[PDB]
Amino acid sequence: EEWISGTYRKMEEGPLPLLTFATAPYHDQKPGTSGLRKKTYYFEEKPCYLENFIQSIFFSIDLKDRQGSSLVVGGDGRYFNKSAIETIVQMAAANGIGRLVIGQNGILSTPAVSCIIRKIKAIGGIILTASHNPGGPNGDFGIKFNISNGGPAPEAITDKIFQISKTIEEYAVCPDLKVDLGVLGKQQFDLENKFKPFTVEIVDSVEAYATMLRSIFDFSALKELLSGPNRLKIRIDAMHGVVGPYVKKILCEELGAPANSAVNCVPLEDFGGHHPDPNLTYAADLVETMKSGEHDFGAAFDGDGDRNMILGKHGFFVNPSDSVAVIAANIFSIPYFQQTGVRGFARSMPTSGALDRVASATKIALYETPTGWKFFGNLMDASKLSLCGEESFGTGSDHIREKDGLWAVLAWLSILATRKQSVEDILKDHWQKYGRNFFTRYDYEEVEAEGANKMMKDLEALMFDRSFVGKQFSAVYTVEKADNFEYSDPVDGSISRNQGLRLIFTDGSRIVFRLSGATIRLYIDSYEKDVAKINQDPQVMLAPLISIALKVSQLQERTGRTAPTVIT
Ligand SMILES: [Mg+2]
Repeated sequence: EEWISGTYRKMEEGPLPLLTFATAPYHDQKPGTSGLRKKTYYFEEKPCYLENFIQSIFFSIDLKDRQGSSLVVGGDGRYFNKSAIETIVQMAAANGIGRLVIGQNGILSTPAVSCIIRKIKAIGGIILTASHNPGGPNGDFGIKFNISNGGPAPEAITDKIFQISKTIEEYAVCPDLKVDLGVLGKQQFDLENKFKPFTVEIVDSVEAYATMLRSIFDFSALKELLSGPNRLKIRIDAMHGVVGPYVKKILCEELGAPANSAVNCVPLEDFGGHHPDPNLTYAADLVETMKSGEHDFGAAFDGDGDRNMILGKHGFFVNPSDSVAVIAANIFSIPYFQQTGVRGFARSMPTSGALDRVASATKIALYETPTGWKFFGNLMDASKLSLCGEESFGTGSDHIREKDGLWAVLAWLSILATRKQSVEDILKDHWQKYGRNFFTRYDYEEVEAEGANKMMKDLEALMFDRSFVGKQFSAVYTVEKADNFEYSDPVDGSISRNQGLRLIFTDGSRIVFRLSGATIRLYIDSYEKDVAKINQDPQVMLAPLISIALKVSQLQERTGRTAPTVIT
């Protein structure tokens, strides 16, 4: 009681052997921009799948950077996360790793992982999350690998991991290692044929991240905002995800918002049986409570805590493409940007051009990148990007090399405290100053692939016809440009094409198609400036361009979908 018995037993067992076991390679462990996600039974039931991938990650690191180095390990709290973390501890011990900094019970949000990596000078980190995907025995499981800068491994590293995993023959593991992920503090293990002991530091999940955020924002003004008598009634929905504890400690305990403010803030291994995705579909409960009109501010997070959804009173949903534009138009309400200044704005291409309005009003440069973190991090490490956001509920700054949902919530709270206006009023002022960029996005999830790819090809060849550019459509829009978006990275000279079908109208409106069973994504972004037509239902003002997109793409006849699975 407590560490005593474990220490005496550790001494009685003596040094723990390190053994090499044979394995057969899999041919589908190809990690993308968001790590490697399969079904949970892939990692739980398939023999040596997890061991093969983890050993491939270790083999992807040079031996000179592996020996005494520190590696952050943490997840969002999914089913099977704990046992896989234990396997990571054993294999990491056998692969000669200096120390593993793990959050208590394996709980560390992706922004927290980036923060700790950049703080303790770690070689990297392994994040056990599938982000917004569902979790559980019949759900999805994912493994991300971040490097020493705090961000996800670039394509060369994730590659090398994949090519190694296709040919892996054996792995090293310390099977008799038993670590208690539940108790904070340091735990060392004597390894056989090794003189130096292996170290596992179980750290508080929230402490470091909360300290960083305490340096980013003015926690005093947030105290006066969330904890006072005249307090801003907030309703934060963590969707049973990783951010719950952070909401409890940061927003509720430290900043003083009472416990009523948080909901679904206890991480569950199945996320309560729902998709931890913050949008108008999977987070409809939050919008339905926001319909009551008692709360002035609402927000939702995803599985690993890099997404955020922002709602105002009576469910005044603000789209991410707009939200980043409001954060940029009021960027000096945050002390961090006061200290650093604004080096640049950036958005994913399918994001609405609302950010370009504040980027052109001020003269801070704006970079339009494809979907994915590689380009945002590329511009961040060159001191060219200060605030970024993507339509996929992505908002973040250069404080870390991952996007951060709770950071965006604290930024919005800072803007509300500074301006002393409601969310809706602030966005009305924004829409009148810059002109509203009506934005919508339709998600047709898991349609069969061949028909979707054939639609994108036939449609693509329809754009490529010179008789298309110029031709008009009635409600009246005129086609100006039509291409498949490509991007030349200004940092490393990288190229990336087939990033989405872009249709630019002389009106400034854009219709974008993208393909992710396969999921079809429809992005629609029109601009409007005259004051008599900026306060309407966006579905109605956008219905023309939606009809043009569905009719030109012939999507329903080729997919049988009647309505999109998700609306934004
Ligand atoms: Mg996520």
